Amino acid sequence: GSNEVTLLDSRSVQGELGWIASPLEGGWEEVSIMDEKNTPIRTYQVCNVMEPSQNNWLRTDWITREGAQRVYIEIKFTLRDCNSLPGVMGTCKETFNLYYYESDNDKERFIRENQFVKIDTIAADESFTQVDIGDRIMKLNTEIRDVGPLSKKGFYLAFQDVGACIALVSVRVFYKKAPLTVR
Repeated sequence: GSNEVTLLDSRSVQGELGWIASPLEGGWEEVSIMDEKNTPIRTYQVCNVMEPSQNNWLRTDWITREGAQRVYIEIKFTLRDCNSLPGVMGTCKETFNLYYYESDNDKERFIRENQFVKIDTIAADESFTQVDIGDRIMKLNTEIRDVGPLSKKGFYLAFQDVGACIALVSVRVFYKKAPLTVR
């Protein structure tokens, strides 16, 4: 810990996180690809633009909130630019939906509480970096988001894909101190 340390990374863990979500089949899939490192890492890719309406429900575990009203999280994903696709079809979504899940340690499971809530829309660009890789991910997309509704607790990421081609590159969480010491 020279300066700051990360909460948890999908690559840092490598092993399963406790996934328990996915469509019937063809949608989200677990495939290992080559990363900047020699050793391969477990990733996920979901590409299906043959019918807009699919509501791919994906859950992410291994997360925790901090004191700060909110926390810092960085998700890395790669999607196939339809603009680069010569005659893709014209039925591909160029947007994503991010949701969260919060709850108490042990009180009750109210429909209101359980009722998830979207965070914001994430899409390629914004912070796209060009890396010389031979795996596939030619256009990496990085999105910075935060979450910290329920002060009591509750930390869970949720992904939703609808007729869109996007893959997960990596994910990391980190805490930041917005309120600095001011006397």
